[PDB]
Amino acid sequence: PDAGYYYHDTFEGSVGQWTARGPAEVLLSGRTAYKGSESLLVRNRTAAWNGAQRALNPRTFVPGNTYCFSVVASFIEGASSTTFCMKLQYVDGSGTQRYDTIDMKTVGPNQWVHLYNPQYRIPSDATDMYVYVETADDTINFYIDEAIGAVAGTVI
Ligand SMILES: [Ca+2]
Repeated sequence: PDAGYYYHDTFEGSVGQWTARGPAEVLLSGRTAYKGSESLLVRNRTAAWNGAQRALNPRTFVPGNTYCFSVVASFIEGASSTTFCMKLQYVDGSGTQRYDTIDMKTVGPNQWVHLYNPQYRIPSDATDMYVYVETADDTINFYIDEAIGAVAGTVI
């Protein structure tokens, strides 16, 4: 736990547990950043659902519990505006993969937007969990920074 944070990805010389969702690719970039000098670039998307993801440990993010999730995202080109969605990917009690929305924000180019939900409740039957970031309907390259999973209510 922490200053309440369970995880806090700054992107300074490390990707942390972040990986690509779909056939995309994620890597550190110094072209833009919200804090420090780097951020996580997400590119090679061929469908809007592609993006950046991180597995969530059920020992720490108990299903049925409420938690805080936060991230800042931006893009520079490829669209005139986009809708960033921060989400939870999981498998339910029936063995079916579900996608639940944690937060979503629409923004134009060259502008950091804050994806944030201090009170997100994880469905009680969830297993094999992943928090992910995508855009709703484009395949633009985008950047994320300051990725945080924390205690319900944490002010970010
Ligand atoms: Ca950074």
